[PDB]
Amino acid sequence: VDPRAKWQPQDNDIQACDYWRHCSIDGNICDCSGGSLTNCPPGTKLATASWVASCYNPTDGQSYLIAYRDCCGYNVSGRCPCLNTEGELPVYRPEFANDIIWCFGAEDDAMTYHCTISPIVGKA
Repeated sequence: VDPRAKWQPQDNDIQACDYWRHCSIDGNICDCSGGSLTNCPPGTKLATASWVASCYNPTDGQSYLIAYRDCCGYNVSGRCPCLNTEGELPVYRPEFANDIIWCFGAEDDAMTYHCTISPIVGKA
């Protein structure tokens, strides 16, 4: 609803695109395909790389630094797709660029995009 409106995080449903940690998610939530909010689904490869974002936790009024690591080596799940860009910068500032495939580091050289986790990597 109003794709152009200010972002408004919630903290009650991790499979929804307005869940507070997915502020900078691009792709699909791992929770919808066998993974978890922070673990990869069976069979996929955990990347070492990621893009970061600092997202507001409406519940505690704090901000944490989210490391969007991709689970790879699989075709896109197709379930629960999102594209949030809270503070996303251009490609020439990768640490904060979300169109890049952050699969670097996955075992076996997996570079195909399956889903993305939203683990907290630290405040603020």
